[PDB]
Amino acid sequence: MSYVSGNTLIQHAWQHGYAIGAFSVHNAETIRAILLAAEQEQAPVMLQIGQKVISVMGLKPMKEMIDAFMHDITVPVCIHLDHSRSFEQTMEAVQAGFQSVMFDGSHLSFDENVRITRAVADVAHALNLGVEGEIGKIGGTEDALITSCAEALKFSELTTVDYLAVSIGTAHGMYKQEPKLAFERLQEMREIVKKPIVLHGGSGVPDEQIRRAITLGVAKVNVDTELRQAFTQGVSEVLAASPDEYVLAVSLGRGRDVMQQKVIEKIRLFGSQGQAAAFA
Amino acid sequence: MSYVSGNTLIQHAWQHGYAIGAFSVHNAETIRAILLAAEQEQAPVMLQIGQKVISVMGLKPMKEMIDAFMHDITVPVCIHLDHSRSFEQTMEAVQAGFQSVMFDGSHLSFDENVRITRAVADVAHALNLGVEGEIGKIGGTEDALITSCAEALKFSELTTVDYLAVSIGTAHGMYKQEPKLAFERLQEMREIVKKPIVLHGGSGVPDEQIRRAITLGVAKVNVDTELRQAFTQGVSEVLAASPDEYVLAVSLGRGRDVMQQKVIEKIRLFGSQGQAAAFA
Amino acid sequence: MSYVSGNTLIQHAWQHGYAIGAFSVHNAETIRAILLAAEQEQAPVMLQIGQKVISVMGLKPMKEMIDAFMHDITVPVCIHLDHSRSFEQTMEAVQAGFQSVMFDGSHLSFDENVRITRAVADVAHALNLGVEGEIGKIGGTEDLITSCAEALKFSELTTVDYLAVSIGTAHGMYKQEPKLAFERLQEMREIVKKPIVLHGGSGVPDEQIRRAITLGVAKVNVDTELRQAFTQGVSEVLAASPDEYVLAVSLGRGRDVMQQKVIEKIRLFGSQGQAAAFA
Amino acid sequence: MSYVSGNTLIQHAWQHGYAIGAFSVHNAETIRAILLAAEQEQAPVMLQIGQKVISVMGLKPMKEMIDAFMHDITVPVCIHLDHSRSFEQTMEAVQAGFQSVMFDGSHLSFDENVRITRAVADVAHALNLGVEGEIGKIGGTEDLITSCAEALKFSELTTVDYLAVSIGTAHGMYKQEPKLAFERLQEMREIVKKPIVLHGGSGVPDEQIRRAITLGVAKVNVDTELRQAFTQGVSEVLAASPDEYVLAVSLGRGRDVMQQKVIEKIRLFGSQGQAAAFA
Ligand SMILES: O=C(COP(=O)(O)O)[C@@H](O)[C@H](O)[C@H](O)CS(=O)(=O)O
Ligand SMILES: O=C(COP(=O)(O)O)[C@@H](O)[C@H](O)[C@H](O)CS(=O)(=O)O
Ligand SMILES: O=C(COP(=O)(O)O)[C@@H](O)[C@H](O)[C@H](O)CS(=O)(=O)O
Ligand SMILES: O=C(COP(=O)(O)O)[C@@H](O)[C@H](O)[C@H](O)CS(=O)(=O)O
Ligand code: NA
Ligand code: NA
Ligand code: NA
Ligand code: NA
Ligand SMILES: [Zn+2]
Ligand SMILES: [Zn+2]
Ligand SMILES: [Zn+2]
Ligand SMILES: [Zn+2]
Repeated sequence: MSYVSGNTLIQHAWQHGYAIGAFSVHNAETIRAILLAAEQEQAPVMLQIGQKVISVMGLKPMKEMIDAFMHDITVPVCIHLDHSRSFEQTMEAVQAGFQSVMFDGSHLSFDENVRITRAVADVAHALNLGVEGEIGKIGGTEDALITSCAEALKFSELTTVDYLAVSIGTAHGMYKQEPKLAFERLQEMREIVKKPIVLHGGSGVPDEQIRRAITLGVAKVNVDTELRQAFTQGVSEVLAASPDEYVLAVSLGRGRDVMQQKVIEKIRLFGSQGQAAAFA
Repeated sequence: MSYVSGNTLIQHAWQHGYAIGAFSVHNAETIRAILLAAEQEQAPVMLQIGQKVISVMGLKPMKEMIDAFMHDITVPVCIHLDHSRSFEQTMEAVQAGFQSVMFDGSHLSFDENVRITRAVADVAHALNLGVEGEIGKIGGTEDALITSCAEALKFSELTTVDYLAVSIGTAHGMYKQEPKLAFERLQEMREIVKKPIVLHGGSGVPDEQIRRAITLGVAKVNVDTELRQAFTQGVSEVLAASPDEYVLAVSLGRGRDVMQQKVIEKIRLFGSQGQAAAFA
Repeated sequence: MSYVSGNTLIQHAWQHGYAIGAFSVHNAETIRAILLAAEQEQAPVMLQIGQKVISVMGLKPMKEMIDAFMHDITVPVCIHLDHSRSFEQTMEAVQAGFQSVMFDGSHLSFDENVRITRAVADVAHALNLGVEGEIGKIGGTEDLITSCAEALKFSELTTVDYLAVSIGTAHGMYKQEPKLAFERLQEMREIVKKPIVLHGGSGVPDEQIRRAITLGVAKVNVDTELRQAFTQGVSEVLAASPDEYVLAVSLGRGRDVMQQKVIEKIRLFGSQGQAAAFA
Repeated sequence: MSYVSGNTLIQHAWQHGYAIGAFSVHNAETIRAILLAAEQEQAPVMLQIGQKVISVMGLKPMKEMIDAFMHDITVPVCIHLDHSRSFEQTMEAVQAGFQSVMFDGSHLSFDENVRITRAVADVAHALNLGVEGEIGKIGGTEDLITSCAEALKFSELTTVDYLAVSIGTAHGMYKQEPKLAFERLQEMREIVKKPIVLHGGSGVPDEQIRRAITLGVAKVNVDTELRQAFTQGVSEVLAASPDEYVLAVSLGRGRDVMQQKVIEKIRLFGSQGQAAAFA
């Protein structure tokens, strides 16, 4: 299997001014869409297993499903636990052979966030897998919110996370108003924190703002909603036109194909196309 | 894992006048729908991997996906290769640890069908997995067709198949005209062939004809199209009502739930509910 | 697989006045000897993978070898990492699916021992596997006693599930007969109130083992004496027939004599028949 | 894993005037000896799992043990079932993911041998693994030659990829020096035109091996001589120190001496460096 530490991927992206796309998976077709995109683009990629799919499918089953679809894949892949709020769940992903974990202590006090994140990072460092933490809440779309540079620095130094999620103008879900990222804040963090930044709420952010953020040290861009939209739209083109089309290979296949093209588009936006060669 | 030879399942069904449902799988949600149904019904079940899903997902990946979803399953499960027209493909399923295989030589001459089916059966017998063969073409829905008792007997004795697919009034797909099964022919085969019969084209056959066929020795009923219809209808209830519902857990979840209820209905039709206790 | 948390095994032993034998494995035959013994005795067992076998065979290979021999085994089995002096190595055992780990910080300062042992314990608790730590050096026989207060403090700060302490044993063939610190064990039974692990279990007189178990020893580590038994079995064959090249015969005999030693230890420990308690 | 069809290995050897060594495994140390040898020599190798080790350790466990030791191996490896006299057992090896099988019908009538061997070969061809059959009994040394016409007929009716024939070898330690039937091998090279398997390869003089390989022997089976080497290594340690209980030392030495024997056989066979041809 071509599985690689998320730290190896993110640091290479960070050092060369591109980003790794971190694409949320939900089932078989979504896994295949992402992997086929990465393989086509000769790009390293992260597949994110988050809280919702863990509640529906289970953590270990989703890991095993990825494994089952890796047989023909040659590009660097990293399975990443997204938005974990439990030390136990994060350790379960470690035990199941994930290449990256996010412990999201962002709803905890500063001190508790630090304590658990550091514990998770010490395990990740020991086993050469990536660790992500978050300082500052990032909510849903449905000035004060922005993470300070000093807070990011202190959190970063106390936890030793490999890559850091901060609050910089994004939110999860379909954007009601177009977001405007805190570019000055990203630049400060690049100079002072000096760690790869993770952009949460990557779906629906204008392309130009993504490209700029990446030049300022965003090295991981999380995308979920926009892929689910693409998948759903592909399914709809089929079932709306032919409600009695019962061949799942056709209806879900189209969802898969449309999602694949979205993932290709994101890989290219992020600058990660061709970068598989850097890891061979 | 609670995996059991398809021969053990089918013979028990045959000996006690019920049938094992053989439910075609296509992806993660369809697997889960079938397994959750079987577990709820305390029923033995077959999961069929056929030609279409092998072309989309691959043979080994689908096997591995089933494995990944078996963690919480206690009822007897048998993974079955459906409609294989290649000795190689059938041997690949054997190598991948299937519990049952169908080599479908029905488009070959009688002698070639016999030759390859026998070869497949000798391997199946050696490894204690189920083997299914077919004599007589069963086409699509879109007197002469009916398999003779003598042909079924000769094929059966030359091949040593464990369970036998024959042409008895069904066809694959959505029925244009309601089918009428060849009940007299089934009764002859029960008395003379004396092997469990497999009913292909089980989707959309009237319940009463299914129940009667089972009393005449049909012990495996294959169902695919009707489950795909149920899955598709569940997805449609969601996406038609809310085209912008992008939570796959909701849209595909509903497909999964509606398919699960169809599978429950089929298990009960077939008489296999509660029969897990017979194998504990 | 019939794999069980080391904590489940040890707590049950501790509550019921018996001990789990923790038998060191080295290769295929030694694994099978221990498993065949446990199955015969219907006993829960720990198989210990320690530093020596990790250097020779590798951590993950030895884990996978145990897995390969578990096909016909029904009794509770716990794979346990022995004498780990590295957080990394201990995390590797966790990642490879061990059911128990010992982080042995006994060569570190009290504070460092506590710090790393606690980190290890938090991971073990999260994943429902056993954690063992050690306070007090336990050396070799070729070459003292842990205080009750130190054992208590270490135990409460680390949250280990079972605790190795220095109570008069040593690793290796004993030159002189050991005498266990029974008074100290008894204090610990009342004050520390955790299952105790006895290191250096090889060659300890049976009656001292039985008494130690009543005072709260719930895990007894045995390695040298099994390797002696294995080596003696091989010798009976090769000394008698130097040209006996059938390994099934020479190493088979090592395996059989080792199996009987393991049976003897299981029965000494009181763990025979106890598989029933965990079904 | 660097696992390769036995047919790919043997055909390449046959085409290039060398042979693949087929080394019998018995346990962890013997597996590692063979693999470490192959890796050192950058040689393709077969590891043979035969009847004895199946009775002691089990077919699937030995397969899984090899898997566990392949983590650091880069050279072509083929796991091969040796001396199977059962269609069921041969199918079990196929199901467990072996890269080559021998169905040995040599104690059956010609017709039965053909029937079962052909059935086995059809499965092997379907799954791209090697198939070996045998025509002519090959016995033991403690206790003849296959005709060219019989070898041809058997070969054409079974479609085996490589063929074991009776050409003057026997299993075990040779009492008297063997003399291979070189004239008969040479006939077969021109007429049968299939890679030949040499059973009873232990103790065959080096020069006779080299000549046999030029006449189309492309697989040489070696077991007894490796078990001798392993046993001699163990003896050097236990005879000198009966109380040496460190298995890493006693069995380690067996492993080291066996490794050197395997290196010697690889080089004899001409397979050193040949890993390059398959990358
Ligand atoms: O931060 C993210 C990007 O968000 P958008 O795609 O909406 O822009 C992801 O990492 C999601 O937050 C994730 O879907 C929630 S769960 O853990 O998967 O349940
Ligand atoms: O015989 C069957 C029942 O048919 P219906 O469900 O239409 O009534 C199945 O066994 C199918 O024939 C199968 O879907 C084709 S493939 O091999 O899966 O591609
Ligand atoms: O403590 C033990 C008992 O010692 P005895 O058998 O001599 O009485 C074991 O747990 C050993 O200490 C172990 O062999 C060392 S290593 O880690 O396996 O290298
Ligand atoms: O043919 C062989 C070479 O014999 P020598 O090493 O004595 O020369 C091997 O293939 C053996 O025949 C094998 O040990 C028997 S078993 O099947 O492993 O029990
Ligand atoms: Na968003
Ligand atoms: Na139908
Ligand atoms: Na000792
Ligand atoms: Na010989
Ligand atoms: Zn997020
Ligand atoms: Zn059909
Ligand atoms: Zn010790
Ligand atoms: Zn032989």
